Parts: sequence; C-alpha cells; structure tokens
Amino acid sequence: AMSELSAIETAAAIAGGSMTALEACDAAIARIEQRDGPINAVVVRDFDRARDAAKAADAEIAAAVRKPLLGVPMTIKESFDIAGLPTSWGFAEHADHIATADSLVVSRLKAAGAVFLGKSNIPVGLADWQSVNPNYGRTNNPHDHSRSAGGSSGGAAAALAAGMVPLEYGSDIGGAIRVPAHFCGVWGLKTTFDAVSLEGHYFPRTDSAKADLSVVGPMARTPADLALALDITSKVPLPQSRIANLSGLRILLLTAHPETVADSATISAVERAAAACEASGATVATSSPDLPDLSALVADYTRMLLVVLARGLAPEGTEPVSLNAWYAMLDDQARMMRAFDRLFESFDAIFCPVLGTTAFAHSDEPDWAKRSLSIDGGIAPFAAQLGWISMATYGGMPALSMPLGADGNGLPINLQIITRNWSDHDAIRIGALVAEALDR
Amino acid sequence: ELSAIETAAAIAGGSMTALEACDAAIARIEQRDGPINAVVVRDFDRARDAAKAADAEIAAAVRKPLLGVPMTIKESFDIAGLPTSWGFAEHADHIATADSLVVSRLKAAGAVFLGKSNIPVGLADWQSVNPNYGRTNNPHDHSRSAGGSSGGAAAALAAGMVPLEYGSDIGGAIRVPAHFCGVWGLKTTFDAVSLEGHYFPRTDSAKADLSVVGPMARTPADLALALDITSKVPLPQSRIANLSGLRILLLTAHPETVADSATISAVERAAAACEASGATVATSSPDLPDLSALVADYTRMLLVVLARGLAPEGTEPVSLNAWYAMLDDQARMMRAFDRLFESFDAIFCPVLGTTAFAHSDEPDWAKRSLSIDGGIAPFAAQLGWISMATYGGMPALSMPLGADGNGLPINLQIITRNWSDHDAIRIGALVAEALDR
Ligand SMILES: Nc1ccc(NC(=O)OCCCCO)cc1
Ligand SMILES: Nc1ccc(NC(=O)OCCCCO)cc1
Ligand SMILES: Nc1ccc(NC(=O)OCCCCO)cc1
Repeated sequence: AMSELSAIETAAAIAGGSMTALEACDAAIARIEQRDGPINAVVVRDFDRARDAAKAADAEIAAAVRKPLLGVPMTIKESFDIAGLPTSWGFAEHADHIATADSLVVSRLKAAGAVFLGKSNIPVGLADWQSVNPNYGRTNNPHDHSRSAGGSSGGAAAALAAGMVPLEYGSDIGGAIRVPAHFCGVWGLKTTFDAVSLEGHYFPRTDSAKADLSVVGPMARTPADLALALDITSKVPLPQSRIANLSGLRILLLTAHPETVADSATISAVERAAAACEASGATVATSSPDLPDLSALVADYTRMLLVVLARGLAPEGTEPVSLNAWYAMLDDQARMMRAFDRLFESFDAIFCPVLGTTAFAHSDEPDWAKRSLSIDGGIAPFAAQLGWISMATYGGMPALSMPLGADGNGLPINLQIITRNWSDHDAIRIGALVAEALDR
Repeated sequence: ELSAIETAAAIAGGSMTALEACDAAIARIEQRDGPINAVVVRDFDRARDAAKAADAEIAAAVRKPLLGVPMTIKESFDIAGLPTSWGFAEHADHIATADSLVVSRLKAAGAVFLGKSNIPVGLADWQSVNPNYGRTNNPHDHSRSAGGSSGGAAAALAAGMVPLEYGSDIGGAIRVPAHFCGVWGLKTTFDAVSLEGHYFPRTDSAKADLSVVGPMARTPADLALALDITSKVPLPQSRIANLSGLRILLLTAHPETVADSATISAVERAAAACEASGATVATSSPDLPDLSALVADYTRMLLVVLARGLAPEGTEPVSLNAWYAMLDDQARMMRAFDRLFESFDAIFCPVLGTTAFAHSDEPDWAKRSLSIDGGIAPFAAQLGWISMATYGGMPALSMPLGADGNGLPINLQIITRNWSDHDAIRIGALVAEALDR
C-alpha cells in the first residue's frame, strides 16, 4: 500500500527538524489538489490562511515551543464552525453563512498547534449515510468511486482514507462517525455522551448546538492519534486506560441483531476479530442474560431520535409530544443506561458490526423509507440497519470503529467496540490491541 | 470534633476502633439531637455490624480513605433497606432496595452510614420540616431555621454529630443550609456527579436539569476527598498554591434582591483579606451577564422542571419545542460566563441576603417576608444569589465567614468556572487561612 505520516508522526517530524510546518502544510495541499478530484471530500478550502498559520507554527518551533499538534495539518467536518469559513450543513439556503467564531473543538485543536486547511463534505442536514449536497456535490469512496463514503462524516473519512490529512473530527447522532470510518476503512471514535462540547457545531444562522444522543469525536488512521485528539478536546481529561494486554479481557460477541441483518463476510470478520483475542488470552461470550432488549432499545431510540431531529415539532394536525412525555422518555433512556451498567459489570467490551454490510452504491433518494440494501445478494430494509448503531448512541457508551479487513469486492469492513460509559480510552486501547492481535 | 479524614486516621492509628467510632457518634446523636432533630432516620443496628466489618478489614490490613468513618446522608438519597420519602406522608414507608450511587461509592471507600437527615416536603423550601419526622432547629439558635432541603445535614455537621454529609441542590439546597448553620457545602458542576438513587419516591426518576449533588462537611479537605470518591470521572485537581495573583470579582449587590449590612461587610472582609494576600479584586465587569434576565430565565426553567412540564387545567403547558429553545437560552448564558471567567478566577458574593430566619408556617413563598436591617424584603427574590451557579452550571462553594449581630452564621459563596470544582474548594481553603491572621 501507500502510506502517509500520522498526526503524531507529523508533529514528531516538525519537532525533530526533518521537515517544517510549511513543508507539511504544502504537502497536504498538494495531496488534496492531486487526489480530491474523483473523491470530492475537501469541499471548503482555506489554503492561504493555513499557510500563514503554518508559518506561525514554524516561528513557534524556532522559539523552542512544543505542542502536541504543532504544525500538524488537518481538516474538520463542514458542520463545525471555523471563523471566516462557511457553515451550511449542505443546505443551498445557508451556503453564504460565514461563521464569526471558531468552535470549541477547533479552538482546542488550534491551541495545541494544529493547522486547519479546510472542511470536509457532508449531506444535507447531516441526515444520511452518504455525503452529497447541492453546495459541493458528492463524495466518492476512495476504495470504489461507485459506492458511498458517507454517514455525514464521509468527507472526513474519505480524506483520511485517501491520505490527504492525518486527522479529522466529526459528529455522530446515528452512526455519523462509526459508519463513514467503516465504509472508508479508517478509525473513528464515537465518544461518551456529554464528554466533548458541541459548541460551534451550530445549525446554520443559529446558536443551537446541544442535542441529546448526539456526540462529536475524532477520526484518524491510528488509534494513538484518536487518544491524543481526545485528550486535547474533552471537557476534562478522561481516565487513561490501564489495559496492558488482552489476557483476561471479557468480550461479548454479537453477530446478530433482532431487528436487522449482517453480511456473512461481516459476520465472519467480527468472529475473526474475537478469535484473535481468544488466542491472546481473552474470554469471549456469545450471549448474556444481562444484554438489554435490543429490539425495545432501537424502538425507543428511534422515537427519541425523530423527536430530537424535529425539535419537538409535529406535522400538520398531528399532536406533538408533550414536555411531560419527553421527561418520561429521558427516564426510559436512563433506565436503559443502568441496564448497560449491569452488563458491563460482567464484560469489558462488546464486539459487533458497525453496519450489516459495506459501502452501498450511490443513492439519489433522500427518504430512507424509500431505500433498500443488498446483503449477500438479498434485498433488505435500509433504515433497519440503525439497530447496529443504537446501543452506543442511546445508552451513551463510547464506541470505536476500527478497520478489520475488506469483503470480496474490496470494500472495507470495520469492527465496533463498545465499552462502558466514560471508558473512551479503553475502547481505543482495546482497538489498538485488537489490531496487533490481527497482525499475529 | 474529629473531621472525616481525621476520623479515618484516628481509627487506623489505634485511637479507636471502627465500632468505637461508630458508638461514639451514636452517643453524640442521642445526646445532642433532642432539641435539634436532624438525624431523623436511624440505622444504628446495621451501622454497628458494618462498623465491626470495617474493623475486620482494618485488622486484615485493608486501607481505604474513609474506612470506619460514621456519617449520614440526606434522606432523599437511597440507602438499601431505609425509607425514602422526601417528607411526604404517602411515601413514608417507601423502602429502597439498592443504595444510591453516591452511597455506593462512599460505602466502597469504607464509610459507615448511621442514618439519614431531615428534609422539607418535596425538598421545596429553605427549611427542614415535614410531617414524617418534624422540624430541624438551627443549632446556633433553636428558633431559627436550620437551612433548606439539606437542612438536617447542615445541622448535624454544626452540632458535631457526624463529620461528613451529602445533599442535593436545585435552588441552593447545599449552599443555603451550609450558610444558615455555618458549615462547608459544595454545589458541584452540573452533570459532574451522578444523581442515580436520588429518586423521587417509588420512581426511578432522578435526572433533572439544574439540580446537582455535592458534599457537605466541616473542613475543605473533607469536601475534596468526598468529591473524588463520588464524581463520575476524576475531576482536574487544583494547581492554585496561594491567593497571590488571583482575579476575584466581588459582588455585593443584585438588580433583583438585596443583602443586609453584616452580610455585605462580611463578603467585603473576605475579599479584602485575599487582596492583602496578593489577589486583585474588582467590583464590576463588562463581561458580567444580565443578572436580571438570568434570574428570570432561571426561575422560569426551575418551575417547569419542578412541574415536570405539567400545567393546571385551563393553562396550556410549555410545548417541547419551546423547552428546547429554553435550553438554548441556558447554553447562551453558559457561554456568557465562559467569557467572564477569562477575566476572573472566582466570584465572591453572598449565599443569601440574610442569615437563618425564624421558623415560618406559611408554605407559600409569596406570603413570606424577610427582616433585612429592620426593613421588610420579599422572600422569594433571594433566589437571585442562588441563580448564577445553578442556571450557569458552575460549581459554588459555601464556606464559613463569621456571624451576624445575633450570633447567626454568615457564609461566603465562591463561584468558579465549570468543571473547576477543586478550584472552588482550594480557594475556599486559602480564604479561611487568610482570615486567621
Ligand atoms: N435518522 C438519522 C439521522 C441522521 C443521520 N446521520 C448521522 O449519522 O448522524 C448525524 C449527526 C448529526 C449531529 O447533530 C443518520 C440517521
Ligand atoms: N443540531 C440541530 C439539528 C437540527 C435542528 N433543526 C432546526 O431546524 O432547528 C434550527 C434552530 C432554529 C432556532 O430558531 C436543530 C439543531
Ligand atoms: N423554588 C425552589 C425549589 C426548591 C428549593 N430547595 C432547594 O434549595 O433545592 C432543592 C433540591 C431538589 C433536588 O432535586 C428552593 C427553591
């Protein structure tokens, strides 16, 4: 294959003097202008101001200043605010809305020295497992331009898979981080709910950012980059992982869901991952009396999701959800969260697919209820695949999406590693150890 | 009296056994709670058996930061086998089957729970009185109220019954009782400590906007340790070594309420003593949010949260979409405080405008009044001093400052930025040192 520097390797090269911040920034610009043609992932570009910031980083390096991401070029999802840059969420009506202040996540990454070259592609309203909008066009999977690289962080995942930038950052309310990392075969971490501030992830022309279920998290090509970006961006420093190796680790292996289906190639890939951990001293269960009702989980999650996305509004003549019923729904969520608390008293991590299949062909139908999917040559519902993603989003747990391999058509298959709440560093560390075990 | 850490060190050092320390606290309660009526739920039989179990762990060389330390907790927290009523008669015989999260954490650190402390009905008053247990009287003056919601907790601390407590706070429930009784109480950062087990009786409804739980003690060191034990994730420790260079915003006025003379000069005395220790003090700032708009937005959200979104028949309830917009108003107010704490390390202000008032019979706050320097001031408007930390989510420390003309304690409120709960404790400890020249 062809390789690039990771985020940490880039900072190491700049700090060591083998290259400068302006050289790494110019190399990233050239990679974008050379590879983004048939991919169309970096849809907002800030190259002139980025060269100035890289020159400012070289001036800091010269003054013996060292920061974890000093001079490291990166992009961020288009929904995040960067002062002077547009934030449209794909809407043609908000194409010329220019942010006047940097988002919290951008401010934290900048304070650590990161240089932002631009922003990556998204679907309209962030409501799709593709990345296509009338402002910028469509993002194509780098492994197969006929397939979707989407999930709403797809521009971000495509840029990482194409080697344009070593680090990115997305949001996730229905798989928006795990799914693009899965389709494009990169690393994505859905973080614990309320662990990272959503400030600056505003809907265009408002200051409305906070929303239940939704989180933001880092996306990269190595797990160590995820751990660094998480420490830079989290509200407070989260507990570091003490998991030294895989022996004794307790795994719950799920290759089936009561409300959706999975590829036989995906099922075997997840089984191959758990088997590599048994060979490293881990214990793997395939069922537990403490697994919450996943069927009831996705139903409660779906109805809370639709309420949050509609902001409590109902169609014409339809009666809306009352505020009292909303408080009861949040109680239903906390009840499910406690159910996962009992489960994680018996297990350290859940291994399961990110989605039932790999990247699907480009769709022009916005309505998910008017789509379908091809699984092992059979047709299946499209929206039903949300069940694979519901557990971490509804329960609030962190969930890692790490590369496993590829199916028969060369489309990447990823693993979903769900750990208990606030154990985001465990998920990263487990993913790091799983990759090494697969190397053996 | 021995504090929480001192009690753990004394038991570990052979000054007493966990059972002896348990018996000694039971004696202090039965000797002092007569005119106080603070520890209203008692679990002495199981506490002694838990104390004997702690002694076996001590002899087994196990060491935990609160091993064998006897304490109580606010009655609204669930303890397995004890009632949780929130002062309601209907819920007097609601027995919890499992410990609350805070109780479970404190027990895992070795704490021994003797019982629970008194509360008002529904945790909805600045007094502690209910038909199930009676009234709690301020240990400094039996005719004055002991504090609100967490009143039995603060009374037990001021009377030397137990060294550590824990309460909740949605409208000053931790700061006000600590103020009325002259003890330490920490209103923590919102969502920093799990409310699990602080359920409404016979439900699993504990989560609620604005409301937080926090420790209550007699020393700031006990607050920090109790915070580290109970927080969801360990919070950043404080790097503040002294008061030199600290940026303090001194507030003694509010556009919608008022504080009496002794309170105003007590807050200024704390500010001036930090100024003598190297801190810089300001009395105004352009980055100070509109406190009039804040207390209006806060009390609107407070009533909606307490009403669970219900409105009486005839009235139309707040729609869910309007509730979402209200939460955007709070987040907008939180960013406004973010910019304020870029210029200041802490706000110094009263906990309440006056000291502990006489026991009031009137349940309607609108029919109550307060004696402020002989004048008559509206009762409910005093929520203003409480609204900033609750609506903005910041941590707020309530620490002893002194007393007024009648010997009633006056406390200082120390507000720091969100997730700097240890900074608030640390600053409060340095203030206490500065006031002992
Ligand atoms: N029902 C449904 C809605 C949206 C998505 N897109 C997604 O993956 O998350 C979007 C992240 C938005 C953060 O506010 C998928 C399914
Ligand atoms: N994260 C998020 C996603 C979609 C919406 N939906 C919407 O259109 O509300 C815009 C706010 C209008 C305030 O007047 C809101 C937030
Ligand atoms: N309007 C108003 C309501 C309640 C209080 N009592 C208080 O201080 O907090 C109570 C803690 C409840 C935790 O759920 C004061 C004023």
